[PDB]
Amino acid sequence: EFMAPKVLFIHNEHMCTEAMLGDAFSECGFDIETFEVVPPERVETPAGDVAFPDPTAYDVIVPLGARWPVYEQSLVGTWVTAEMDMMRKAADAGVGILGVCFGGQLLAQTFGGSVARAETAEVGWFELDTDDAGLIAPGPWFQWHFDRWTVPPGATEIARTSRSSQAFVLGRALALQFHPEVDVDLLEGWLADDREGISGKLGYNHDDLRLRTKELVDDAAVRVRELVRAFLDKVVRADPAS
Amino acid sequence: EFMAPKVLFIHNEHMCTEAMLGDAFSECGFDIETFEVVPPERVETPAGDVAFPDPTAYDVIVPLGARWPVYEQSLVGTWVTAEMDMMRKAADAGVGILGVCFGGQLLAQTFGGSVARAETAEVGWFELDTDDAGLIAPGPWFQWHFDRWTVPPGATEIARTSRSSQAFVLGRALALQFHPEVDVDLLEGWLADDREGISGKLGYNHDDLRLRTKELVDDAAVRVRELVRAFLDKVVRADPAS
Ligand SMILES: NC(=O)CC[C@H](N)C(=O)O
Ligand SMILES: NC(=O)CC[C@H](N)C(=O)O
Repeated sequence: EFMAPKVLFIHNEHMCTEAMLGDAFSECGFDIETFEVVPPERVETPAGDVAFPDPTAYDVIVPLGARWPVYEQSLVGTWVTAEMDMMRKAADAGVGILGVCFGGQLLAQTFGGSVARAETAEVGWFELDTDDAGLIAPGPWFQWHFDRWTVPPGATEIARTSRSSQAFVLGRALALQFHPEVDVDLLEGWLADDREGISGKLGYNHDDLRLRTKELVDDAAVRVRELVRAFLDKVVRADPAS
Repeated sequence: EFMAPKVLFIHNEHMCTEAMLGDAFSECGFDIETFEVVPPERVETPAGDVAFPDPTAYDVIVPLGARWPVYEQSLVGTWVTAEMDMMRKAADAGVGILGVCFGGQLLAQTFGGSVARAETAEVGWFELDTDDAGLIAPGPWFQWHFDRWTVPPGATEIARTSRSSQAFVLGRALALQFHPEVDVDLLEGWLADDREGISGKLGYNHDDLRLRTKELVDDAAVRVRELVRAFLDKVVRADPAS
């Protein structure tokens, strides 16, 4: 029996699912599993211990985004530290890791780079400056974040904007601050829950986010597939590191 | 047959000794002992097991500062974890604990928080924002750190700056990110070994650090004594916790 490679998507929050990264991994031949960290009934009370699965059952694991601060005392005090422990165990066993937004920030904290409120948020589609366009293209990429990470020791920063570090590699781990996975329906799920932003008072508006996303669909679908393929080609091939 | 209270100063690095904290505990009537973790010949190679003393022989134990990251894998895999075990044993036994800088971070890590590299290093004298001026005064207090902690679950943050958390209480333990102990002579030992920073190229210069320290000698001497007295009054009196 031939073993297809296996990826685990870690749903840190229930509205932040794998979307086009799922398609990308499926098209690279991966079987897909998912793990729910915070169920929908805990979206306003995320704190509480959670038992993560053994990462060595997978070739790649993917912690995805979420709305809470990765440095929240009661999250670090419960399931964030358990997730950090899972990432360390996976790194050490040579599993590949692709972290997105909150998940990239979690990787930074795991390996000793702190995360904090950013001086200037990024909400919308943005280009970035990259050192390796063959791995992290200039984009544009969709962003929705108010925290930024400090690149951890031993990591190499690959890409950035003026406002935030955007991608780093550490061994077979790649952390991303942007959402390469976002398509029209995933965005709509976020827009419908953005209570305080529907009025436009936070420097953006839903209509313009929706429209820019509509325009960039075909382009963004190609980029996420190239991103995943390059991640498999270049990062999972590195020696493991921590 | 009188039994004076006993305090153990844990010298994590040979240049970070108790200085004015020793004087303040002595004036509060304490007999003083010290324990060397990393001897001078290991300053560049700190990794390696160390057998720590029994904390229950003391009324207060005080882990002091050090230049290495408390999350360094080879230190966690040796004596940093043994120190964390000593702290947990102390806390459970009702021993008081005062952690300074590296020592305060070690407490954060012991009790389930996190420690990581900060965005903005804090080097010099700074005021802090406090919730209880009778425990942690605004200061100013001397800082020299590149890492910052997340407050461990169950602990209460007392003070902070915009850049980092500065003090928390957990049971009979008080963790500090700043150096209440530093005097002119202690600082001179640090400046003499600050090889990368003498040229002024790291955002500070030794001349201004020394001048500000000299100006504040008398006020700082009063503050560290008041801090120790309040620690004894309000933290050591607390119910033990971990
Ligand atoms: N797209 C989202 O809903 C994530 C946004 C959220 N503010 C974050 O931490 O990234
Ligand atoms: N606690 C400290 O950081 C003292 C100074 C610092 N260890 C140095 O590099 O000299």
